[PDB]
Amino acid sequence: SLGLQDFDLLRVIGRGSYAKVLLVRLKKTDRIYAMKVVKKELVNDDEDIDWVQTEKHVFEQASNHPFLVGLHSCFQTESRLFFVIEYVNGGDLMFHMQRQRKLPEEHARFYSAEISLALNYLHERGIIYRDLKLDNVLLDSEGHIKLTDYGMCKEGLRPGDTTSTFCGTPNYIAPEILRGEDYGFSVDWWALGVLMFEMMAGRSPFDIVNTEDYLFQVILEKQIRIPRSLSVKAASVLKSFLNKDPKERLGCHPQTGFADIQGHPFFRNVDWDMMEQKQVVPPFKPNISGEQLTPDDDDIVRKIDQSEFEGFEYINPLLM
Ligand SMILES: N[C@H](CNc1nc(-c2ccncc2)nc2sc3c(c12)CCCC3)Cc1ccccc1
Ligand SMILES: [Cl-]
Repeated sequence: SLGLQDFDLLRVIGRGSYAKVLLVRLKKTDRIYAMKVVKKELVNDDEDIDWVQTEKHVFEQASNHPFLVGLHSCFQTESRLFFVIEYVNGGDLMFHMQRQRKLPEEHARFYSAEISLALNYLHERGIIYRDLKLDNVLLDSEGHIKLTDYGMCKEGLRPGDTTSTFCGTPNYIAPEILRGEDYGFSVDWWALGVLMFEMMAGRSPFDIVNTEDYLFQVILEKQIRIPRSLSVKAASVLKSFLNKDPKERLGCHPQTGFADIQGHPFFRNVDWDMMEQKQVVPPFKPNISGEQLTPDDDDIVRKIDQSEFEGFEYINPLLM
C-alpha cells in the first residue's frame, strides 16, 4: 500500500523525544497531510503493549468528530511507524497565547467549550485523553480547535473502571496521579482547568517567581488562587475544574458530570448544539491574519520485536 515513495517530505513541524511530525504531500493526489513518525523500538520499550492498538482505535473515533484530527493512512518501515494525518493549518493555542499573552473570557469560553465537546466525546467512548495542553490544541483555518497527538490515550474504560499509569505533561498532571491513586476521566477536566487558567491569566497557576519535584509539590500543597481581575463566573469554573479532589471536581460526577459543565454559569448563554455543528463563529481567524529522516541503527533494527506491528498498514475508506 502506502510508503515513503508515495510522499514528499516537505518540512518538520513538530519534534518531541518519542515522536517526530513532518509536513508531507501525497504525490498522486497533490494533497497536504501531517505525518507522525515513531521509532518502533521505543514503542515496545516505552509504551503499553496495546499502544499500537489504542492508537488505531482512537483515530477511528476521531474521524467521526469535528474537534478531533482524523487518520488518513498509516504504514511501516523496518524501524518506524508512520501516521498520515488530516492536516490542520491554524497553528495551536500556545502559538496564539504567545502573541496574545492573555485572552478575554469570551475567547476562553469559546475554546473551553469546544475542548469540552471533544473530551466528553472521548470519555463517552471509554477513552482518557491524558495530555491536554496548549500546543495539543490545534486551530483550523476557520478558527475552530482540534485535539491532536493521541499518544497518551487510555482505552476501553468502562463505568467504574480505573487505570493507574503515571503520565502526562508535568504542568498539567492531576494531583490524583501525583498521589499514585487509580484514576479515570477526572484528569482531563483538571487539565482543562489548568489550560483555562493560562488562557485567562496569561500564566500557569504553578509558575514561579528537583525543579520538577518542586513543581509537583506546588500542585499538591500550594493553595490555588484565581486573580482578582477575573469575573465571578470565571473564578468559579477555574476553582471547580481545579479542585484537587477528583470526587468533588467539576465535570467528574459519574452521572451528571458533563451536564454540570454545560450548566455552569460561566457557560451560560452557550448554544452547545450550534457549538458542536460549528454554527458558532470563532473569535479569531488564523487565516487573513497574525504572523531528512535520522538513519536507523542497524544493530538495533536487526533485533527489533515486530510482533505488535504485524498488519499495521491501513487506509481510511472515508476521507476524514
Ligand atoms: N504543536 C504543533 C506541532 N506539533 C504537532 N502538530 C501536529 C499537527 C497535526 C495536524 N495538523 C497540524 C499539526 N500533530 C502533532 S502529534 C505530535 C506533535 C504534533 C509534536 C509532539 C509529538 C506528537 C504546532 C503546529 C501547528 C501547525 C503547524 C505546525 C506546527
Ligand atoms: Cl486548593
